[PDB]
Amino acid sequence: SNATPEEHFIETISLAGSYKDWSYSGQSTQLGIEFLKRGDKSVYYTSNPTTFHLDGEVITFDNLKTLLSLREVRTIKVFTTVDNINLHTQVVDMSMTYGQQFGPTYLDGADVTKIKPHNSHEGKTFYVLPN
Ligand SMILES: [Cl-]
Ligand SMILES: [Cl-]
Repeated sequence: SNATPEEHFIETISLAGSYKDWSYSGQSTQLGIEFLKRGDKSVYYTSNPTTFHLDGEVITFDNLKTLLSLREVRTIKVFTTVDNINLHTQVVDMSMTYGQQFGPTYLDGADVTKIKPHNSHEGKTFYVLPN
């Protein structure tokens, strides 16, 4: 029987080994076939009928393609300080500026309010206003 667009998408990805920055798995689990993985996220599919699942929710095929192409939300860890005495280990969303997450932010005196976090910032100390 001729592949549906959903089945064709799965089969093509299973042969190529990935879809953009998602890795093909193919592992059979209680949640269905582990289809695509990116960081801590796994898309599954069940059969009869072909149904996609992410984070305990059924997602349609059109909505899956949108979600797969969204930029991955990545994080780094930094220290924040209000005083250069007391440092707090803080997770940073790499999709947002320092300013969006912390308010006005300096790194060794340089204003990084408008800057996006980068890997090279991991473990650095940022000076912020008190909350
Ligand atoms: Cl799930
Ligand atoms: Cl930037």
